[PDB]
Amino acid sequence: GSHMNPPPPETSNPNKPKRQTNQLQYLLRVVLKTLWKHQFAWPFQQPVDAVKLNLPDYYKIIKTPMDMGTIKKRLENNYYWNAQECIQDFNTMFTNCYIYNKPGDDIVLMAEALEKLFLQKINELPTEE
Ligand SMILES: Nc1cc(I)ccn1
Ligand SMILES: Nc1cc(I)ccn1
Repeated sequence: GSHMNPPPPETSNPNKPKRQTNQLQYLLRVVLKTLWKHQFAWPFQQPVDAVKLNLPDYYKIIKTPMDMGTIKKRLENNYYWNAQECIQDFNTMFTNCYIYNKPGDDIVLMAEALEKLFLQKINELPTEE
């Protein structure tokens, strides 16, 4: 990709301790699966390419970028220790959208639809065993 986009968030690091939990399995098999296939997922399936979108200020404003493509890699490549780390990544993705964009912009309506599904699924996050 372009030198004018930042490196994507970390998805590989052997020094970071890893664990499978039943909650992380739910986040991959239920939460990410549900959001990824949504009609409104596509803007969120990869990092924001600020060059291609002609948003040169995007990474001046958004200093903690996150997207579902990164989360999918982190879940599939066992990057997390716990569910809270992954829930935080989803919440960062939504708040980036809401901070950068005007309320009622199409992408905001798209993010809000995904966030409503997300909340319903996370309220049913299973008890950790
Ligand atoms: N190509 C695109 C377009 C949007 I809006 C968001 C992400 N990627
Ligand atoms: N100078 C710039 C930077 C970006 I990122 C996109 C367009 N023009």
